[PDB]
Amino acid sequence: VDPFERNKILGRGINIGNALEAPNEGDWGVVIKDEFFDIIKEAGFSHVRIPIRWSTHAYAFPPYKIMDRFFKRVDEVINGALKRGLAVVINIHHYEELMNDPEEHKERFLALWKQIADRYKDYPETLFFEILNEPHGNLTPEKWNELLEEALKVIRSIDKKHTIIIGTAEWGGISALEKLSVPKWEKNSIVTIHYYNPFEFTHQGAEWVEGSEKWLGRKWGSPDDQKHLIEEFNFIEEWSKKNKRPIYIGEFGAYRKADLESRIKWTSFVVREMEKRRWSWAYWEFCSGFGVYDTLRKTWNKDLLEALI
Ligand code: NI
Ligand code: NI
Ligand code: NI
Ligand code: NI
Ligand code: NI
Repeated sequence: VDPFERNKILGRGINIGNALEAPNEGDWGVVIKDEFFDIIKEAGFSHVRIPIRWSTHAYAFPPYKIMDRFFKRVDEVINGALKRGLAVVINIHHYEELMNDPEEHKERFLALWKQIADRYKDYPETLFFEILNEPHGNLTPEKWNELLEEALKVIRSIDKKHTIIIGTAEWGGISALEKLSVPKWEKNSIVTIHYYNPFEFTHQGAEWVEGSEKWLGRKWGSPDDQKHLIEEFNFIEEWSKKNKRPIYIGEFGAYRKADLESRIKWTSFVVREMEKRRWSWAYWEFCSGFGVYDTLRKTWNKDLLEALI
């Protein structure tokens, strides 16, 4: 299998967030309606990324069994998307104890991946396995290198067909990319990066971010703006060429509080620069605080959808 061809198949996408990665689906404002897949496919997207919180739906002690009821729900989400001809990225996302206590939670994490790989091993090749969303905290770059290799071994003992998606430590951005090590023996993986630069721009006024109001009225689109973003993407590209790993920008987006123009400029510029590099990508996110589709009103944000598609 050619991971670069798989990365093309992945192509352009959107996160369905604040859904299955909450403690329970619906706790953070989104429930994944089957209808979403028609809406997303009709808009021109190639895939969906489904953040999933397995840790709150599995037993705490060995054999760490994932609940039947939750597996059936995930089946339903995956198959709903596949049915529209969309590719699907599933992950483990918000395993909070793992980030803080990797030494204890490694065993449970790997048992989760054994179960997941086993259940979906015969699913279409348009399903992608993303090991872990944004490794951070006590799960350092070195420890992530250790964990991801063990995850690869566990998954590969079960499934050698599906493409695996591997993120970076220190919250999944470009800072820890140079530290990232993918075993040479693994030949069907895509590296994922989450891009929100400039952070002060994209997160201006972000309520969950400390002192973010200091950045309100921040604009983007200037020409140093463009030089810098191009430079940061050149770094990613270079690493990609040197290591021969395809790239997936699994998350990117600018908060609402950002002005709609600069928002448009930033979004359309990021998109065009990613597509120059043949990178797959997923906008964060479908319908929440960074949402481009209002689910109550059933309307797309036309300006932003145009920037994306
Ligand atoms: Ni349950
Ligand atoms: Ni060391
Ligand atoms: Ni963020
Ligand atoms: Ni500042
Ligand atoms: Ni307009």
